[PDB]
Amino acid sequence: SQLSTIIEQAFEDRANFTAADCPSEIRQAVEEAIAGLDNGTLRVAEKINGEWVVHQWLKKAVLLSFKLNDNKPIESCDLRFYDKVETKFSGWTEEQFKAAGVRVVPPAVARRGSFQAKNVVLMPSYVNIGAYVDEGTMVDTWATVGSCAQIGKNVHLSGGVGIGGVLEPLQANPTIIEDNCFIGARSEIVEGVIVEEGSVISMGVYIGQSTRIYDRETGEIHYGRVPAGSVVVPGNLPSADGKYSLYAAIIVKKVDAQ
Amino acid sequence: SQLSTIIEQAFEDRANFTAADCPSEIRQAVEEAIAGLDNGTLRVAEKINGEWVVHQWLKKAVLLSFKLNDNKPIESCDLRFYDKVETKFSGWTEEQFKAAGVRVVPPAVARRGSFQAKNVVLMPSYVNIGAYVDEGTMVDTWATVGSCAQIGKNVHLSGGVGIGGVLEPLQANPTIIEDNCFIGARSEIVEGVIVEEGSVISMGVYIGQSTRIYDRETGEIHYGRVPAGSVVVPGNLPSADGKYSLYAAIIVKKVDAQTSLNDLLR
Amino acid sequence: SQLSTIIEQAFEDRANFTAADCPSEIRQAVEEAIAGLDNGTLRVAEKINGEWVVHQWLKKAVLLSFKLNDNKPIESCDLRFYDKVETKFSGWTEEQFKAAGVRVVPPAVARRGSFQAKNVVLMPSYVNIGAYVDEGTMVDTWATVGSCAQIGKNVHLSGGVGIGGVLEPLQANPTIIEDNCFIGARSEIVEGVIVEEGSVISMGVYIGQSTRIYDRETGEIHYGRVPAGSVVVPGNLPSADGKYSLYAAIIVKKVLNDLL
Repeated sequence: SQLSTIIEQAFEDRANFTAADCPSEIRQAVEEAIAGLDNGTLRVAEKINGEWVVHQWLKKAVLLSFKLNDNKPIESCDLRFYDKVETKFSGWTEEQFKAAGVRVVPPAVARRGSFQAKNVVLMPSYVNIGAYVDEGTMVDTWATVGSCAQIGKNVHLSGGVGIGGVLEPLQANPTIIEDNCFIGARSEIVEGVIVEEGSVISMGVYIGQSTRIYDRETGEIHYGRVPAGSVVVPGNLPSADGKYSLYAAIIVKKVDAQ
Repeated sequence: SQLSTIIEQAFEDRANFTAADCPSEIRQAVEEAIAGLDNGTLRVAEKINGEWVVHQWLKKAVLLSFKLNDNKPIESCDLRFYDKVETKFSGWTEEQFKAAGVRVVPPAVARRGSFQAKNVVLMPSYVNIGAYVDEGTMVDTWATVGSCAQIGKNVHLSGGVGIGGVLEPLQANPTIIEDNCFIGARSEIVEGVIVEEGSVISMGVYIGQSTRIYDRETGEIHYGRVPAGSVVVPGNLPSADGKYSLYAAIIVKKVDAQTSLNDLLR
Repeated sequence: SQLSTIIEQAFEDRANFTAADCPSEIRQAVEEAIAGLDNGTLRVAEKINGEWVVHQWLKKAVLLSFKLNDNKPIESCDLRFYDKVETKFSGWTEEQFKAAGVRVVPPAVARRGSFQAKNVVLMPSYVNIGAYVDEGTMVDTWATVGSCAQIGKNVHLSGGVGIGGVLEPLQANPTIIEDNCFIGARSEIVEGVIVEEGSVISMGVYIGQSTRIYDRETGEIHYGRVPAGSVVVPGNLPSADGKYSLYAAIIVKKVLNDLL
């Protein structure tokens, strides 16, 4: 609340600071908020009484962190980069890596301001700022955890899986993968879609806000949400004339914990 | 003009010099064309009076730069590489970065000989040699702009998007994404297909030269070109017997100046 | 020959030594097998008189190298990592690279314990431990060769192609791409499926073990194996009611742009 209030008020008067002219009270709080997102003590969105709630002042902190830091050079011995977001693990000691319990397989990179819990294995992949990856989740090769995405415990994002980042609109739920979910390879969950815990997404399943998700047992079509324990494979739905088919996600069976 | 003619005659005589016994006259000209591709003053393909034109002599210069350079080790502090194409930003000063207006988000890599304009953001991704990326375009995570590809102004290549490189057929227009285009995630536009300005490609759309492109209003089938302002989602077309359907790209709407991504795809 | 038996008995009694209290007989042998997989003299699977055989003790050696090594920091000048598997080309001299005939395009990475043969081109991509990539094969941008996967001679893995890794169950043939195959972009061949030589997979084809493979001329549905010289495109099969269609891989011909 005391830190939260300084962030929100700084965001209201944000057309008055640059990376050069900004009072150090505001830099300290934004730096304080990024640090909290980075070690998981803060999170962009959490589940309160079964509903995911977005904490906008942390999205505002992330935006302010862009406003107040210019691009600086980032140097590999022969490769160079240029960005305003530090990488998460730069300058980390060996004692720090051991303590976090996260395996960062080269060339994996996470942005500072994202959280990975103990026993997360980052294969070559990318985790963007504001994301939270919970204990025991495997991020496989060339997978992407987008900004502010919330990934549950013991989640498997198979290779080439993209979890779409949602930063703006400030009122928007980020993309959420709940506990014990398997996302098959080359799949893409974007635009704030929620996959409820225990689901099994086959390979090649693309789910956005416009993506129709057909329940082949009920015939009902819902959007933006994969119900818990769904087994979702890619398919198509025919048109009225049967001259073409449009893409759809098909729920083919349902399974509780046991 | 004098350089255009110089490259071509040496390309005809490429069977007479190698990376070692190349006259330093030949090495200086390729670097000038490579340098021009890298800062955007030359481009493998440009649009002239509404028609896209390929400058084959620039494809020939790129090929020659492969012949005249051997592989050299490339050193990150603990990871090693080995290639004959320099990366674009090695040795770049902070002043060079500032002036170019390009964000290179680590571990993004572009090869030297490609161009990115101001306000281009390269998320972790690869831009290959001979490609041109114009003002304000977002190249997202694990995207690929292949060799000689031309990406327009204010384009969004979503994550996992592949723009296939076209070098081999010298006479072919490379793959072109025209201005104000959205390419959704895990999509692939290859083999010189053209996407005309203002189009909106949903996730999971693969378009090559062989790919059927179905206009659901007209019944027309296009190849190699997405007409301007098309909204394309992936779909299927039934076979003659209806025992199966084969992959196809479906045009489901057409628009003028209407740009909502998520409601425009429903 | 004597080395294979040392690995297997260490694997059978692996609940009795750790990375700290490990007898040097067992650690010396696991390192010898990792060394051998890296230069191609050993392979997790090879083709013998037309039959592919898996050498399970090499899968067991790979596991032990995970067991016997802790995570260490891995540093680029400004980027840092933390892992127990070393990089393949780390510390390689310029003469070492020249000798191997592999181009490693930055930022491509292979893990130590994997093999790439002459005239293999690694675009930015990943090769996992235990995989074998044979002479003249092109691995394109953001492609993945999973662990123990065997890729044949003169194969093209297009951009974004994933070849699925198989480590456990030990008796499993890994994922195998046979000689002279073209895998189109955004494709995924996983779970030990074999693609027989001369096949052509279009863009956007996903093949796991559960994936239906429809031969549109015979009407027969095959699983887990692509017959040699097949041309495979992505498609759909209708359900009994025709209210929907589900994913399947369709064979449209058997034998470059004219094929698909």
